[PDB]
Amino acid sequence: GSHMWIGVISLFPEMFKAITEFGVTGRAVKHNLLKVECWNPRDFTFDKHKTVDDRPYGGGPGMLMMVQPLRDAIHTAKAAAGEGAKVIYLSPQGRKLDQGGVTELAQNQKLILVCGRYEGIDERLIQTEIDEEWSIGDYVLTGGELPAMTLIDAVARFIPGVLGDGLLDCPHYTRPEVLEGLTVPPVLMSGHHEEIRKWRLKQSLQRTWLRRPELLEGLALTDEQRKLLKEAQAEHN
Amino acid sequence: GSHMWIGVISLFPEMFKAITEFGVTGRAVKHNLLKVECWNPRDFTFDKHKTVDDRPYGGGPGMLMMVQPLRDAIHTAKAAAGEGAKVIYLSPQGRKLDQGGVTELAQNQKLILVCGRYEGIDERLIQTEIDEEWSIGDYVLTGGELPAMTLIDAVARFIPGVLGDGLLDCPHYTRPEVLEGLTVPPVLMSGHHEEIRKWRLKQSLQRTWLRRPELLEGLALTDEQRKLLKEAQAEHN
Ligand SMILES: NC(=O)c1ccc(N[C@@H]2C[C@H](CO)[C@@H](O)C2)nc1
Ligand SMILES: NC(=O)c1ccc(N[C@@H]2C[C@H](CO)[C@@H](O)C2)nc1
Repeated sequence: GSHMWIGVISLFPEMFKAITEFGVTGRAVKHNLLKVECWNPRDFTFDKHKTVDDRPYGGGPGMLMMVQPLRDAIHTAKAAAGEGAKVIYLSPQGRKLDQGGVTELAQNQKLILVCGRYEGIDERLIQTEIDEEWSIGDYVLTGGELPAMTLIDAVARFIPGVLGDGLLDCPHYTRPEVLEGLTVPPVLMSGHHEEIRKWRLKQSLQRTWLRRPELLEGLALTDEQRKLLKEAQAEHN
Repeated sequence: GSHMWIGVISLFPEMFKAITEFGVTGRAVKHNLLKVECWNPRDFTFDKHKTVDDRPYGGGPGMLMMVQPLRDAIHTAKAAAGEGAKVIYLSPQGRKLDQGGVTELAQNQKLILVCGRYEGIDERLIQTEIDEEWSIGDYVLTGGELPAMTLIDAVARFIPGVLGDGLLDCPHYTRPEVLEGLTVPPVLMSGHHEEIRKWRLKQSLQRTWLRRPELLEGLALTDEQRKLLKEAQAEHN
């Protein structure tokens, strides 16, 4: 229906089995709600040893991805995607991914994800081949595959059929009623669906306030939310 | 030497092949610098259908991880790790991972990573079994496996043997000298190792300032850095 096609450029395409063969995303793939298609720059080399790295100009500790195989893989992905495909490069220098950012990306019917390895890719390929640079967080990884899979999983949840407000989640409880002396909050046992809703929202507001206060600043709280938060803050003091 | 052992609790242990069988982390594992050991709550069930989910008290859209199999898997991981193992739960409600946070976690010789599925896990298990809750970013995923692998990859880079300052990376260039009309910056061709160092640092400062200005506020710049940044800002204006 609103299905999604995701092209991936990667030296290690088999890593993507982690999302394509397991769990909710695995189901999404099997049911054709999500299509993940991989191209490997190694398949685009022509030398005997299938070389996919190259030396950086200016010297330096490491290597970069070799331009020609990577550029050719990217072109092959663009042609198979047709028009409308947004090309994304995953790196710490990119725009920081958050949930709003995920929902923005979810609007695309087609994405191509370029996963760098070694010390990265040539700056000119970013200029000429990449539409947007994104980061999943301010940390450095050995390759862009985990960030690419992270982004795929997050956008997948917005595809209709895949699944069944600015605050941290409330605590959840399941059997048994008592666990190491710790009891389930009575309200959750009450059946009072409206007290339960309010308790959960209050918990979310309190947790957000204690753990991630800056998140509250980006929000225009409803009257009910303002009240429950104030309550929570009174009880805390 | 300073090798690292990481226990993982997960309903989909095969996802971890993505890091254990490929690239730098795959090499780390083969060379015994990194050991990743998985326990699956499904192996700890006793009912005919190996049930690993359970209904949340208070009602709600989804399911939680069933307490008994998950708790038993966790206990089995703790006993195999011995003393000193820090137990981490991956979730959006956790402390936000960044590079400083990665280096802190890298100090642990033993970690146990608990990967939630469905709508999460019982709050009491977090209280009684989890030492620290961490998030890899402010977005929601179908499971904690990708965040756990993300954390493993990031800390792996700090294990000696695995590989070969608050700013975004500089641009890098490799062959060819001209690509779609775009030339490599002459300084990188000069061989002048000191001009190259300065150009790279200046680029990093400029990129950080333009893309992620808030990152500069957490830094005490050196005199050289202050100068190069000011230069960059003058040229920009
Ligand atoms: N936070 C992220 O999204 C992220 C992306 C990539 C990454 N590392 C890869 C390897 C390659 C060389 O660093 C470069 O292209 C990017 N680390 C972190
Ligand atoms: N940003 C993160 O580290 C992160 C962690 C987990 C996650 N989802 C899993 C599934 C499960 C139910 O939501 C819960 O335990 C956590 N999403 C994001």
